[PDB]
Amino acid sequence: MLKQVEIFTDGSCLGNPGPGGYGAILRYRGREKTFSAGYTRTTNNRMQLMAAIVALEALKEHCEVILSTDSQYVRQGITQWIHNWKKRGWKTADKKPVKNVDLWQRLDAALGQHQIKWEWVKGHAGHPENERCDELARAAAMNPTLEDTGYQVEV
Repeated sequence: MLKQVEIFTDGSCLGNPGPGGYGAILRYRGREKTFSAGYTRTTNNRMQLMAAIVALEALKEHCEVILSTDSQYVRQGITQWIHNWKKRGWKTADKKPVKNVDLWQRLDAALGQHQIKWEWVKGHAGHPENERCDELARAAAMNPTLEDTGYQVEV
């Protein structure tokens, strides 16, 4: 029984936009939960936020989490942008809504409930679970069944 909740995530997309999917591994309580779903029209960035959202949202109490991902988009969001965006009412310098604001807000709310330690791995030097996430993400992208409702070529 691990003392820290462990989460691994990855997202894939075949176009911009294109069919895509995500893979997330969660080690909580005594289980290993695997989440994966494919969406008909989406982006790689949206899938990599979705992966994180789905796993965090599975936790029903406040926890100590270690989240591992090679996603540069999540990393940049987390370490360079989120703080600025909150201060600015989730707007860009030109006063428009941030792209993927729907997912960033959704993720932020899930993050707000836990104590998080981020582990930014390099693509070629992940753990076995990061590789399995990639495989899941790719597999779901080829068999899309959901609609990515917050997607817009727009804002």
